Amino acid sequence: GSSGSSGMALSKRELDELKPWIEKTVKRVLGFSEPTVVTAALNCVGKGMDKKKAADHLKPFLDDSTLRFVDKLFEAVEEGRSSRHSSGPSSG
Repeated sequence: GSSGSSGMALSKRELDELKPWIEKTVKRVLGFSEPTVVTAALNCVGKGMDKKKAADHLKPFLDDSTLRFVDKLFEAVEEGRSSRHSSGPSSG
């Protein structure tokens, strides 16, 4: 099935794929794209942060475009990544 919210955390490479996936989105969400936001996002998902927490981190970077944004971000992890780590259970 699926997992909850404990603290998955993505690796340098794992997020690397999101970098180009968030840099483009942030532009569609705001229409101009902000550099300070792209990072504030990569960190959130990378730190297993929660919509509640992440938002606060994207507040000063989006504020009006936080909840709406973070929403697509949290769902991006499964969008940009899609699949890769399944065959071989090893949580550490």
